[PDB]
Amino acid sequence: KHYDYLVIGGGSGGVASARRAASYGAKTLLVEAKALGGTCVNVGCVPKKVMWYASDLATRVSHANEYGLYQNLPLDKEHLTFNWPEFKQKRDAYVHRLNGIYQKNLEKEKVDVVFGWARFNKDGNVEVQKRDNTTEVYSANHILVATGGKAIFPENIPGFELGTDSDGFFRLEEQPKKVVVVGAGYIGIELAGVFHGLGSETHLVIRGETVLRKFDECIQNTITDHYVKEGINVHKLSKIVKVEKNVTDKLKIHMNDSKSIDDVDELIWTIGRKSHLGMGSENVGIKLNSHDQIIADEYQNTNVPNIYSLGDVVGKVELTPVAIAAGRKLSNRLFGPEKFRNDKLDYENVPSVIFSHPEAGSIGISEKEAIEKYGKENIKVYNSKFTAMYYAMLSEKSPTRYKIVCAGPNEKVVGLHIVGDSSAEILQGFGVAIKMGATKADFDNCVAIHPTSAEELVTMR
Amino acid sequence: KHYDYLVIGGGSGGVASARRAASYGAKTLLVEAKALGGTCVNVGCVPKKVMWYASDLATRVSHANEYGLYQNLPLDKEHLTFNWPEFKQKRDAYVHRLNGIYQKNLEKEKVDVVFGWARFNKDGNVEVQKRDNTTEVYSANHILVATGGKAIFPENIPGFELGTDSDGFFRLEEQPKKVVVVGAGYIGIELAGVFHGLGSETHLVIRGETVLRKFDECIQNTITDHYVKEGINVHKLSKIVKVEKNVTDKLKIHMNDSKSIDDVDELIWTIGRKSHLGMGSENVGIKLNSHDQIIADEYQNTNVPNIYSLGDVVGKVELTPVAIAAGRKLSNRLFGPEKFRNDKLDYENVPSVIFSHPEAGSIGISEKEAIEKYGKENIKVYNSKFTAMYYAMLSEKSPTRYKIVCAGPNEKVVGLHIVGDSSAEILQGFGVAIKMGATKADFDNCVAIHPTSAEELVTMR
Ligand SMILES: Cc1cc2nc3c(=O)[nH]c(=O)nc-3n(C[C@H](O)[C@H](O)[C@H](O)COP(=O)(O)OP(=O)(O)OC[C@H]3O[C@@H](n4cnc5c(N)ncnc54)[C@H](O)[C@@H]3O)c2cc1C
Ligand SMILES: Cc1cc2nc3c(=O)[nH]c(=O)nc-3n(C[C@H](O)[C@H](O)[C@H](O)COP(=O)(O)OP(=O)(O)OC[C@H]3O[C@@H](n4cnc5c(N)ncnc54)[C@H](O)[C@@H]3O)c2cc1C
Ligand SMILES: *SC[C@H](NC(=O)CC[C@H](N)C(=O)O)C(=O)NCC(=O)O
Ligand SMILES: *SC[C@H](NC(=O)CC[C@H](N)C(=O)O)C(=O)NCC(=O)O
Ligand SMILES: *[C@@H]1O[C@H](CO)[C@@H](O)[C@H](O)[C@H]1NC(C)=O
Ligand SMILES: *[C@@H]1O[C@H](CO)[C@@H](O)[C@H](O)[C@H]1NC(C)=O
Repeated sequence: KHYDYLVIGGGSGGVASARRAASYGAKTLLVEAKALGGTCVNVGCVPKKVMWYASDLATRVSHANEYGLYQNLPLDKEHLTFNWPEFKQKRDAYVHRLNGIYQKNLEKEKVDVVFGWARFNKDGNVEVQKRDNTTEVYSANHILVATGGKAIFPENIPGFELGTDSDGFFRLEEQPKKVVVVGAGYIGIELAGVFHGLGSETHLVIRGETVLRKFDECIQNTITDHYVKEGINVHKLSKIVKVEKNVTDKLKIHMNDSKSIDDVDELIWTIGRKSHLGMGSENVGIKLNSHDQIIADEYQNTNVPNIYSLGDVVGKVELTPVAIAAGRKLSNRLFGPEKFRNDKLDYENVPSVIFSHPEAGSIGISEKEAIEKYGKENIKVYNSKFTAMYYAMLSEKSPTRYKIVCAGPNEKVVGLHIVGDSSAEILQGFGVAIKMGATKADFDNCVAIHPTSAEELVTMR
Repeated sequence: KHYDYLVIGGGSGGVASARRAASYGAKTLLVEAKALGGTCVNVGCVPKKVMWYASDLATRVSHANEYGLYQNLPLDKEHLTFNWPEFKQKRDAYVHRLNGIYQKNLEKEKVDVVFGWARFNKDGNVEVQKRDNTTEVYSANHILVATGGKAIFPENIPGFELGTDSDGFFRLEEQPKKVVVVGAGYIGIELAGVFHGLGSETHLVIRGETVLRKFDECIQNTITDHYVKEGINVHKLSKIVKVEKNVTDKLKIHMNDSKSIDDVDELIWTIGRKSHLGMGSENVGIKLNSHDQIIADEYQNTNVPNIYSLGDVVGKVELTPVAIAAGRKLSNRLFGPEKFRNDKLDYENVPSVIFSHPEAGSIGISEKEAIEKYGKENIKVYNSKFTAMYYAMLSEKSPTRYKIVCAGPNEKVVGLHIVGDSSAEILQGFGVAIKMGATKADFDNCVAIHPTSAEELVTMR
C-alpha cells in the first residue's frame, strides 16, 4: 500500500533510480506496463546495435577475398544473404534474457515490481491496472515519472498509417527488399545504414540537403556524402506528401517535388519522438510545456511537491546514460547521505554517438555554435582527413574526419566531432578530458599510439 | 659537404627530426642505408598491423553464419584459406608506396637524402659509402644518431641459426603450416596471434607462466589464458636448448624439460632487440652502457658535444611515436625559436598497445609497481570483467578486462590497463586525461556512451 519511493516507468531512468533508492534503504515500488529495460533494451540501443553488428559484418565479409581469405568462395555483394527471420529470433532471445536479468536484479535489490498501467488519481495516489486484472491503489512519499517517449507520426499525411516507426522496425519478421526511411535524425540514419548493409535497396527522405542537422556540419556532410556514395538513395529537399497501397501490396511514396518511389515494401517514419504521457498527470497538476513534455528543474523536480521527472518524458538530452545518471543522482539527493543534498546531473558536454556506417561521435558544440557564442575571432578549428590503414588492402574506401573546435586564447576544446571507424569507442576517453577542461595543448600532451585512428587526435595542424 | 644538421638513420626518429629541423631553416642531411621509414614502416608497426587486419578478418568471417550471413557457404575454421603469397605482394606494394611518399616529402621539405652506410671518422666527420659506389665525407654542426635496433639471436643455442627474427617473418613468401615463436614480448605475442588467426598450427615458447611480463598481471593472465583457450600452444616454464633439421626439411625443437615440438616448418626468435651500432661511435668517443646501448641524457645529448641520440638505439620506451616526438623536440631545441630551448620529451605515462587477439592497452604503472611505490594502504584498484555485446549472438566468446590503478586519497589514476576488442582505439583519449592528472572522480565525471565497451571505464566498482 505505502512506499517511500514509487517509480512510474521501468526504463533506463526508472530502473536506475529505483535501484539507487533501494540501495539506501527505501521501500520502493517500480511500475512497468510492458518490459523492464524500457526503450533502450527492448526497441532501442540494444537491438539496434545487434542489428548494427550484423550489417557491419556483412560489409566486412565483402573485404575478405581481397584480404586473401576464402578465395574459392564468392564473398561479394552479389552473393550476400541474410537470414532475417532466424536472426530476429536470436535478437529477441537476447532481449528476453536481459528482461529476466533486470527482473532478477530488482528482486535481489529489494525493489517491488508491478506490471500494469500506472496513473495518478485525484487524491494524489497511483492506481495501477494490473496484468493479473486487479487494480491496486498505492501511496508514496516520493514519486518519479520516467515514462519515456514514443515515435511521432505525420498524421497530416494521407496514407501515413501505411508506414511504421522504429518499434515497427524491430517487429519486422522478414527483410524488406525496398525500404524508405524518413527523417534525418540519428535513429533513421542508423536504421538506413543497417538496411543497406544487409542488402535492402534503401531510401532515406530528408527535408534539407544534409542528414543529422543537429550535429556539426562535418558530421552532416561526411555521412550524407558517404551514404549517397555507398548506395543509400538520399532524397534531399524532400517531403512525403502522400502514401498509397498498390494492386502487389507495395507502397508508392509521393513527394512534393513530384517525384515518387514505387514498389516499396516498407516505410518507416523516424521523424522525432514525443513525451509518453499516459498517466493521470492532470489529476496532480503536473505542468507540461508547449511540446507536451513534462517540465522539470535542474533537480528533476516537477512543479508538484514530491513528484519528479527525468529522461525522455522531459526530453532533455534523450540518451540512456543520461536518464540513468539523472535517476541515480535524484536518488542520492532524496535518500542518500547528507553530502548528496544538491546532487544533480550536468547536461552539458555529454558525448553521443551515431551508429551509422561509418560510425560518428560528437561532444560539445559545433563550429557554428562556437562562433555564435564566442565570436569568430576567438574560435580556432583543427581538422584532419584521412583513410584508415585498414582500407590500404582494399579498393573500397571509407572516410575518417576529425574536427576539434577551440575557443579563447588557451584554445579550450569546446567541441570534438568525429567520423570514421572506431569513433564510438574512441570518444569516451576524450570526453573525460573535455570534462576536465582540456585545451588543445592537453590533447597534444599525450604521446600517440601507433598505428591507430585515435592517434590523429593528439597530433593535429 | 657541410650541413647544419646531419641525421644518421632514416627511421621514425631520424625522419621526424630531420623534417622538423629543416622546417626551421637548417641545411639538413639524412643518411639511410636501406629504406626510409625504418623499422616501423618496413618491418614493424605498418606491415604487422596489415597482417593483423587479415587475421582479424579471418576470425570475423567465422562469425558471419551465426550472424545470419552467407548461410549457404561454409564459413568455418575448416574451410579457412589464406592466399599468403598474394597478400604478401600487396603488403609489400603498400610499404614500397610509403617509402616513395617519404622520399617525396623529404625532398619537398628540403632535406637532402643520401642512401648509404654512415660512419664516424677520426676527424669527427661522417663518411658515407653509397650506392653510387662513391663514398663522400660530410661535416655538420649537429649530428643525430638514430640507427634503431635489431633482433637478438640466442647464439648460445645449437641450431639457433635455423630460426629467424621478425624481419624474417616479413620475408616469408609462403605460410608455414606449423610455426614456433619464442619470447613473451609484445612482438612475438602479436605474431603468434596473426599466425593462429590465419590458420597455422601456432606454438609460443616462454620462460615463465605468463606472456607479456613487462605489463600488469591483468594483461598477462588474460592474454595468456585466451591464447591457450584459442588453440595457441603456449609452452610455459620452457626454454629451447637445441634445434635440428630432419631429412623432410622440417625442424625439431628440443626443450629443457625434455619435451619436444617436431615437424616445425618455421621458427622465429622474438626474444628482444639490441641497439644497432656499427657506425664509427668509437672514433668519436660516444659512451655506451653495459647493454651496448648509446647513452643519452634527458635532452638526447650523448656525452659528445654536438652529437645527439634517441629512439631504439638508446632504448628508452621503444615505440615509434616516442622517437618521433623526441626527434621533433630535439629539433625544436636546436633550431627552433627561443621558446623551445629546454624542450624535451616526457617519457612517463606513454600509452602503448599490443595487437594480440584480443588487443590490449596499457599506460602508467602496474598494480604491483603502485603498491611498491606508494604502499598498499594508498592504492585502490577498480576492476571490470565482461563480454562485449558483439558476442551475444555467438557461441564463441572473447574477454574484456579493465583495471584502473589509483594512488593517494584523491585516487589519482596512476595506471590504466585494458584487454578486449577496441582497446587499441579506446586508450588514447584516456591517455590525454591521465596526462592531465585525472583522478577516478574525473573518469566518473563524463557521462557514458551506450552501448560501447569504453563506457565501462567511466562507470566502475
Ligand atoms: C531506435 C532507438 C535507438 C536508440 N539508441 C540509443 C543508443 O544507442 N544509446 C543511447 O544512449 N540511447 C539510445 N536511444 C535512446 C534511449 O532509448 C532513451 O533515451 C532511453 O530509453 C530513455 O529512458 P527513460 O527511462 O527516459 O524511458 P524509457 O527507457 O523509454 O522507458 C520508459 C518506460 O515507461 C513505461 N511506461 C510508460 N508509461 C507507463 C505507465 N503509465 N505505467 C507503467 N509504465 C509505463 C514504458 O513501458 C517504458 O518501459 C535509442 C532510442 C531509440 C528509439
Ligand atoms: C615487429 C615490430 C613491430 C612493431 N610495432 C610497433 C607498433 O605497432 N607501434 C609502435 O609505436 N612501435 C612498434 N614497433 C617499434 C618501432 O618500430 C620502433 O620503436 C621504431 O621504429 C624506432 O625508430 P628509430 O628511429 O629509433 O629507429 P628505426 O625506425 O629502427 O630506424 C633506424 C634506421 O637507421 C638505419 N641505419 C642504421 N645504421 C645506419 C647507418 N650506419 N647508416 C645509415 N643508416 C643506418 C636503419 O636502416 C633504419 O632505417 C615495432 C617494432 C618491431 C620490430
Ligand atoms: S568533415 C570536413 C570538415 N567540414 C566542415 O567542417 C564543414 C563545416 C561547416 N561547413 C561550417 O559550419 O562552416 C572540414 O574539415 N572542412 C575543412 C574545410 O576546409 O572545408
Ligand atoms: S584481468 C582480471 C584481473 N586480474 C589481475 O589483476 C591479476 C593480477 C595478478 N594475478 C596479481 O595480482 O597477482 C582482476 O580483475 N583481478 C581482480 C582481483 O581482485 O585481483
Ligand atoms: C519540398 O519540401 C522541401 C522540404 O521543406 C522543400 O525544401 C522543397 O523546396 C519543396 N519542394 C518544392 C516545393 O518544390
Ligand atoms: C626450464 O627453463 C625454465 C626457464 O628458465 C625454468 O623455469 C624451468 O624450471 C626449466 N625446467 C627445468 C625442468 O629445468
